[PDB]
Amino acid sequence: HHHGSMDYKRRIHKFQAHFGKKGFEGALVAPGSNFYYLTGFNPLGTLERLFVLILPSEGLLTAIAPRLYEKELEEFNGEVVLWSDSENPYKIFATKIKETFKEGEKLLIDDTMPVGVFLKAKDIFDKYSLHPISPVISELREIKDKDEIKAHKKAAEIVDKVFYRFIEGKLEGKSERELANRIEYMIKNEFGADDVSFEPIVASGPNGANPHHRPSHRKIRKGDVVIFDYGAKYLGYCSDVTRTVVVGPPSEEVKKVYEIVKEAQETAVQKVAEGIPAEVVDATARGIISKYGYGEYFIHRTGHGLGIDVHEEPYISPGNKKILKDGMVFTIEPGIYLQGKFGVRIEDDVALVDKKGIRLTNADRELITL
Amino acid sequence: HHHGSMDYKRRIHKFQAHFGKKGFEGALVAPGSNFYYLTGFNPLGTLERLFVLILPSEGLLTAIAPRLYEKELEEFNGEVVLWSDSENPYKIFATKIKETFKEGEKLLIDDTMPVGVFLKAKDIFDKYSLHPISPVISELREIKDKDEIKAHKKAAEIVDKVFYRFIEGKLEGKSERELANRIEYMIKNEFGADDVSFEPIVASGPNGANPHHRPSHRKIRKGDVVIFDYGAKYLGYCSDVTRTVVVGPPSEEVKKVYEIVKEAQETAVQKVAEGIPAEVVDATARGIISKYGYGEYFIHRTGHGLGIDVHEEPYISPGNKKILKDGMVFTIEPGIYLQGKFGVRIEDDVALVDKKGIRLTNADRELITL
Repeated sequence: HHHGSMDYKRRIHKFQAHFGKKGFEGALVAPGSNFYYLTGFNPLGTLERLFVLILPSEGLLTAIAPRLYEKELEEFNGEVVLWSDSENPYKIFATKIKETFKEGEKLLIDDTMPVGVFLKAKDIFDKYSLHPISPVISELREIKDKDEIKAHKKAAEIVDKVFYRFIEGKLEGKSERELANRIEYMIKNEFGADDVSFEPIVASGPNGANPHHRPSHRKIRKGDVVIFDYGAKYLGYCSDVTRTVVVGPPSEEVKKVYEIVKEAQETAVQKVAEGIPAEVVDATARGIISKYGYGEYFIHRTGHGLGIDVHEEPYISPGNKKILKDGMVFTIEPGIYLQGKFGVRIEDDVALVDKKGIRLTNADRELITL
Repeated sequence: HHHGSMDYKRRIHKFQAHFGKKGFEGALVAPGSNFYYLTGFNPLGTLERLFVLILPSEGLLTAIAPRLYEKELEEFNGEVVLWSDSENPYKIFATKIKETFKEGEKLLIDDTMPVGVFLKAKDIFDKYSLHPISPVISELREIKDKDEIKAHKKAAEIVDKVFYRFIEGKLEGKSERELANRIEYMIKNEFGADDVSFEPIVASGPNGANPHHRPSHRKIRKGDVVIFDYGAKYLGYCSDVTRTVVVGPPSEEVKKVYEIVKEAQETAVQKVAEGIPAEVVDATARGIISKYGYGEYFIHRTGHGLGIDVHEEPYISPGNKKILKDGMVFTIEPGIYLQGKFGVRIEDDVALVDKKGIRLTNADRELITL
């Protein structure tokens, strides 16, 4: 059990034990993803306003924050140190550092801390050996607990329901922009839907050939293969689903390309188990697309991890030799992209639980005609 | 005339001349608002991926960017220096710095540059005297050119049209969350609407008493005073409109509170002229609310500047003695907030052009009953 929405204390300790083993005495966390990880909330718009968390080697956190964020920290299990605009926060921060960290020791610094804040606090930081937090904390975040996995599943359920309601309306004659905005709306009208993971991507026709396409003014017409890729956040955790359809009966190569991606995706997912290397899962979807002769058109990773961010560890990519372990959560999203013609991607979110890969997203993966 | 969508070259030069006078030899710009200012675009998701702009004292910009951002820089009038994942960008960055800046000279650093990038480049930065860019560049951004003022007006027009279509539907029985999401949608279905400035705020009933309220699950009912506050971006530039209504005939103190805010807002706007201090404009709306006895309930600045960000210079606040000048763009948004009862705010966007204050937003400012 734990008093927090999730178990933040168990993360703080795991983090402390972890950074302590690698030879660090403490960590400084700025608002962002790791702030969310350790506390469950994240403060917004702290431009050049000092909002920092000090994590000592033993004990709990201290927040030094602007007086204006008082209600956000009311129930914080730790030291809150408020500063008014008539005060110099960096004086307060120095005292805290000098009174906490020996001097000349190794500290971790949040990669997302603004340089602007770094500079004012140069007098303090000059005294220590500073290292990025990401190589340390990411080891923790890539292994999700049962509550996190439940947030992920919950975020995938919202996104599945959005798929079945969205394909029930008319898409013909409306634009990528308008459709993407219908999706956004629809996500935010599902119970439990925090917000979007990222702004919805709609790629129609030849536009679908570019993986990083941003939705344009192009109208959707009979003949288009139309890729939808969207996500939701649930308690801060992200889903990411891509499905691909057709307006009017599919023209023949469309059916073949699709079927190939369909087979590659579902077999890649089947490979997923504890103990197997990331690349071998990539090799599965890759081999299958290459075997049919399209290897030169599958132009990206099979997948990427999901979490508090949309892109995190682990990466299901050609090179990677990281063995997959229980708790890892990631996407399996192979695709085939034909310049000037069309594209097909199929994306599910997957979780490694009790040694085998579970599909968190489950929306119909067979080719629907519209 | 100018080749860019706006005049970026004239900003680079104004910036170079400005930072040069204050004794700096160059500036380093990370993706964000100032990047947009100087170039017209902004790259997204450059987590710990080095994407930096070097502005020397004379000449034009250099972009050092990830190979993956190639299309974004295709038409860049300057040096583009691409780096692959099989390359070390900080080696490339050192050479560029060593070959550009004398050493031991004063450089400007973007306040939004991540610390993570700062650290890898410590070998380089250790050699120079580093200062935040904001005190220098903000002097430029607070004075808008005619193209910028036109983006602002265009962003205010979209938001006015959203007001008249939104009050034509039923609000009763629907929640702050759902309404805020109807607004978001509606903004994005107007021609020219980039995106939102910020996510729409809907505050019904006693909820309206808190200025920084975030929309909740509370249903809107006959009897509520309902504040809507939303914005749009046009070519990257932001609007911000607040209007306030009532469901069913207003209950009497509601009419009085409103009328008072209505009078304060429009008179504050009338004060706006070149040559007058920011605080005196604040004193105008403040005095008027105090005169009727509500001074202790008007709990924030009259306004704040608008631009590429939603909050920038100038600030229409009690203390500020900055004289207002042509080109400044800002909000005039006084309010009265009654704990547990209700709130009323009226927000317009204003531009100082040819010595007098122009209202960019114009949606009906009188109390509508629903």
